[PDB]
Amino acid sequence: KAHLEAQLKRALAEEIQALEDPRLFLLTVEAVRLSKDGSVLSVYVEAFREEEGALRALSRAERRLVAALARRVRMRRLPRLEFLPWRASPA
Repeated sequence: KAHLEAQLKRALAEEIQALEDPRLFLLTVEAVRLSKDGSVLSVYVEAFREEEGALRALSRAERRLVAALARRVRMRRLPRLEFLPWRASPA
C-alpha cells in the first residue's frame, strides 16, 4: 500500500517553492519511493541547476515540509523524508 508514494509525489510537488532559491530555481519532483511499513520516504528531487542552499536547505526545511504534508494529506503518521539528487537520471 506504499503506492501513496503517489499522493506524496502530488502534494510534495506543490509544496516545492516554499523553496525560493534563485541559484537552483524551481525544484521538481521526479519520483517518490515509500517503504513497505509506510515509515520512510525518498524524494528524488529534479532541478535545472544545483545550489548549496537548495540541497542542504531541503534537509533543514524537512520538519516544516513534513508538517505541510500532514496538513495536505491528513495522514496519522507522516513518513520521515529524505531528499536525493534529481535524476542524476538522463534527460
